[PDB]
Amino acid sequence: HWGYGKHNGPEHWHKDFPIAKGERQSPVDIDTHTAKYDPSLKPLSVSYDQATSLRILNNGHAFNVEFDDSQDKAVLKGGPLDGTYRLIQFHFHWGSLDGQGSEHTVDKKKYAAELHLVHWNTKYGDFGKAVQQPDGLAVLGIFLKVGSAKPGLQKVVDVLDSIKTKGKSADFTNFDPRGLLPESLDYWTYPGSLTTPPLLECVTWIVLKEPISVSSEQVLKFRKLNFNGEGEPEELMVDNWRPAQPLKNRQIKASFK
Ligand SMILES: NS(=O)(=O)c1ccc2o/c(=N/O)[nH]c2c1
Ligand SMILES: NS(=O)(=O)c1ccc2o/c(=N\O)[nH]c2c1
Ligand SMILES: [Zn+2]
Repeated sequence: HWGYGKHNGPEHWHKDFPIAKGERQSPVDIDTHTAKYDPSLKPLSVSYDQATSLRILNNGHAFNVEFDDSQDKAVLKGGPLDGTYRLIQFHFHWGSLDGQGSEHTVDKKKYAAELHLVHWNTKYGDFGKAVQQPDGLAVLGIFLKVGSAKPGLQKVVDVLDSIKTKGKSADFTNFDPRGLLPESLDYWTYPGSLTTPPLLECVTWIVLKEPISVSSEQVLKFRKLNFNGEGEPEELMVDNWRPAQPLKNRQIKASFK
């Protein structure tokens, strides 16, 4: 149903998901001069050493690398967060051209892609309950710029041939998501939403200041994926990003000055 085309894209989503016009929608433009440094924000705690990746799935909108979230194996804590959030999956949003693709923007600048490491608050028991709560999710967002290759990403790139079309999945064990992080964990944070339907307003967004660099060949391989299923007309999976939404009554906070 919904997607990213002329006839089903972000400007249409509000007709089935009226919260698309809500008070805390994501993504947003991060105006760096307007964000407020909050010296009481704690450093992020990323504990991924016990992460257990399971599978990679083309869901028709992006690809998801899924993790075992039945125990506290890969968790995000600290920063603006209270409690413990478990990593359930990561995915990306990217463009058809290197000058677009990210969901968040920084002083209106678009990056080539954006990584979302999705975590849910363990006090709610399961991801489906968590998305119903204003503090249910924490998504760690990391920008990708085109330049040198990111070695930690290559294993992802290399399996994409096996999940070209919607509904395909492949075993994807022993992937270490720590290899996708930049050096610095300086971040901006604001309350927001899922950036795809159902657009639920359940996300504490934590967007890293420092982008990672990926090579032109790496992002080109993202762009060879397909939104369609096998045996349907080929539509390249590109430009699967929602544009920046109004900030409304929200202040973006920075962990760094
Ligand atoms: N984007 S949305 O509100 O879920 C949307 C927009 C246009 C649509 O056309 C449809 N017939 O296949 N479904 C649909 C959903
Ligand atoms: N793109 S996003 O805001 O990180 C995100 C994260 C988890 C999600 O689950 C979804 N369907 O149940 N959509 C979705 C978007
Ligand atoms: Zn996302």
